Amino acid sequence: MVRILLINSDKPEPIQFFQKDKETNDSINISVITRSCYAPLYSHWADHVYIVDDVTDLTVMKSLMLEILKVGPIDHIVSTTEKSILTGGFLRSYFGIAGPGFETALYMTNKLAMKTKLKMEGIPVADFLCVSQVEDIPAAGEKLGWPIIVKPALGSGALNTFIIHSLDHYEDLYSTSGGLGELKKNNSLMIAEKCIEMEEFHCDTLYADGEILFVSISKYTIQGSFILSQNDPVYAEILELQKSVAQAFRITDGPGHLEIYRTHSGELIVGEIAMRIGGGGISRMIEKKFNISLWESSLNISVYRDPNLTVNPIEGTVGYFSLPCRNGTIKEFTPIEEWEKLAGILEVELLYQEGDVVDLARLYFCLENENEVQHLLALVKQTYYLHL
Amino acid sequence: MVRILLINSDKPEPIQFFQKDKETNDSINISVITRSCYAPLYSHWADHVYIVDDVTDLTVMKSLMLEILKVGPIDHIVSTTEKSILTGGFLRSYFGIAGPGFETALYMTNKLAMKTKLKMEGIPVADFLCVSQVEDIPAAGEKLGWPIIVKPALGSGALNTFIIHSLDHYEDLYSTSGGLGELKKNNSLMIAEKCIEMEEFHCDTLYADGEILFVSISKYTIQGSFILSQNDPVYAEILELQKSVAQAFRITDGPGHLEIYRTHSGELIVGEIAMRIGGGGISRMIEKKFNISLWESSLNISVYRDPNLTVNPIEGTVGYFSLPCRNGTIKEFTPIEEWEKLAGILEVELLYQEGDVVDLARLYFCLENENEVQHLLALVKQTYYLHL
Repeated sequence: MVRILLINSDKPEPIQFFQKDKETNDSINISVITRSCYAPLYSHWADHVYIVDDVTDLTVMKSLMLEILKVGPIDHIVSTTEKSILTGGFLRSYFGIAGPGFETALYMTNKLAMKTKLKMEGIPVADFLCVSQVEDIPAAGEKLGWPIIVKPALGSGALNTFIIHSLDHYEDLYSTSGGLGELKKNNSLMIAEKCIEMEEFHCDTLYADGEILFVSISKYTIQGSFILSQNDPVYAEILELQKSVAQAFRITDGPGHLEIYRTHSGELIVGEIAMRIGGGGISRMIEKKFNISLWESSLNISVYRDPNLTVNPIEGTVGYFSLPCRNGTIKEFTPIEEWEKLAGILEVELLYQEGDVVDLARLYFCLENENEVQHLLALVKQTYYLHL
Repeated sequence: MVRILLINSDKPEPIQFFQKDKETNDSINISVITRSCYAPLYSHWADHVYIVDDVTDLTVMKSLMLEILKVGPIDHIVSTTEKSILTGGFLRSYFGIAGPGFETALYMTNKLAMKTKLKMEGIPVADFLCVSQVEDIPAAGEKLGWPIIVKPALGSGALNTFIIHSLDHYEDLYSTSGGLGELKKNNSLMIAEKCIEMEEFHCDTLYADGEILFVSISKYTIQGSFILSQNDPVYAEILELQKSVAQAFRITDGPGHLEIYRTHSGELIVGEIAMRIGGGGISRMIEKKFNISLWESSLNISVYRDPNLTVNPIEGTVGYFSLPCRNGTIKEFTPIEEWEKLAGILEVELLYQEGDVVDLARLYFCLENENEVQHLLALVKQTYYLHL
């Protein structure tokens, strides 16, 4: 019997994969670790469902894992959420299960451990400070200069990232409730650096047995990005940087998302890496360009199966644009017909409909050259509107 | 300001080291994590003493470490106890502190992860089963043959180690109270192996920057050990086995204690390894033979100082014997003079005297050959007696 431990939230992709897998294979046993609000998503098909409110708590996870092992051993641990990456790596190493280990997972979660390893190896990285207190921000803000970026060392700073321009900006974020979000609680590690933004790139990879099965290098542009060519001058430089990070972090199997920055000097520094599949349109941008399924392939790797990576690339420069979505009662936005009129657009993906209480949509395109992209951005930027 | 986090119990060596270091250096800041019963050992000289009930609990240690960092950053973490090895490695990796990492420390604590890593590399290891329940013992006991050894996978399982000869031996350990120790709770991962009487050796090493500064290979036997010669036939293979284990576990800095078993076939298999200095007489046995201090040197390594381990070897085969100690009212034992009469003996170290409420003593010798040892061993049992 193949016992698989799945640590997922509400992401439908791994749910559909293992649900369809159980239907076609009697040997498949699915154990699920998820939140209480996600339990009905697994209750009717999964063999075992364990409810956990906080997956980050390694102590509770170890205790739970022991109880799970009593039912039977685990052959594979599948971590499809960001909060489960470090936990997944911890469980694999501690209980002798094949897959990405703790330290490898630690480098793709803890920015402090990530930046520390890269600086020791020779991989160029932006400076940083360890921040244990919001009261240490003025001290940190003066050491490298204002303004600053303050974000949690673990995970990504979704609603926990703040830009502080001055001391009196901080002291009023300190005074307002809650101007510093959950950071004021001082229960989590933080990292801080001066807001340095230039040209940004991102490299999305798929590893197996230490080798790259697939790699796509794109460039960020309302936001968006577009996939670069292998013949692009910067492609070779980013790819070798990907090689360096992979060797340093000992990457062997799984997905990867590495963000690269280019200084005005032209130096390439490493921003952040993750064991995730590219968020938003990135996953779907790749699927249109190469006609391969990142989810289907990576999940096959996670359970030690042969991934069906048959790369059939379409010609031209493929990318996507995302449209911001403000909270409230959606009254009217740009019609689908108005987008599809624009030449080069492949698909328009709405996330909301007319008359909803709340990206709003994603525009996937296919152009022949990169010059058009900055032109297309202007037209999209032009005809987009959201009234609520 | 050199901030050092010391995680120690009641071992006097690191206490004496950092207490004298603080007296001769005011820049030295000592933070201590220990149990409440060990607090007076640090309260009068250490800068900060933090009381902790369970050092193994990684979640509460992470939370505590954050509070410690608020006082100030940490330059070095010194873990001198067995329960602190994995915790220390976790804290170093998670908080970007130089020293032995999580996985490295995990391989010298978790026998399951140890045995798994060694098997993947090709390094010979005795067979084993994962035991999640004491009720799973009869299944494991029938699978490998009786008798078997059951001990916790984490730590060294002091007084949580049991020899089980039959199924009904298990059922009487199960029915009695205390007979199966703390294992009956089924709250910790356990390991199982056939109890096979074999020759065992132990290799004590000291690492720095991935290189061996010192290495000593000895042989186990009333207990004892004696240091082997570099020209000993088995010395080169055990040393080469040490290289393999170190490479697999990526050992860079700190002490090491590797136990090796030799089968009737003459095969050398890896028993156990630990990030520790050899227990009992081992440290002083080496100290008499090589005139080097494992404690003084390793502690210097832990705080990134140069140890000048200048080996001045005395001639002859040096070793020690330890004498068992029964609980009760000690009335009379073998006098020191009777020991000192025996030619070849270097020092007699008693731990108890006549009229105490409770190893009993350690006899360090210096002989020319291994044959002498078994002559001396015969002599010790002969002239040994303990009445209470």
